[PDB]
Amino acid sequence: GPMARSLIKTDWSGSEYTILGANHYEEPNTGAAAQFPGTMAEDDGRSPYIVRKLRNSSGKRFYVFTDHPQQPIIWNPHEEIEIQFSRKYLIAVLTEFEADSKVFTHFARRQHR
Ligand SMILES: [Mg+2]
Ligand SMILES: [Mg+2]
Repeated sequence: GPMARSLIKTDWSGSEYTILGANHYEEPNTGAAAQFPGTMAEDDGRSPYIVRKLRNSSGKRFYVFTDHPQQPIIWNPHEEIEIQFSRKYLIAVLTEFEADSKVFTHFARRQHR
């Protein structure tokens, strides 16, 4: 795939998890099959976050985790939202069911193994 992608799909204990990097890029209006199109970030050093404005280009409803403990946010099909990726992690964990944010820690640990 192109270098611009930063996206992993994996199965864990019977459910699928999408791990989205804060540096994922798919150009809006790409002719390729797109999943999370949107421009590159707001990167303000005064902020503990990097913000990405992305569209969910699918028929999936996601619960999105960027830290733990946290209540997830909900990302419906075709909607454009701003995700606040934490500078600590620079990933978001996406699931199609309401998981507990402890799932985030599982992937955060694995990122640096
Ligand atoms: Mg890449
Ligand atoms: Mg925390």
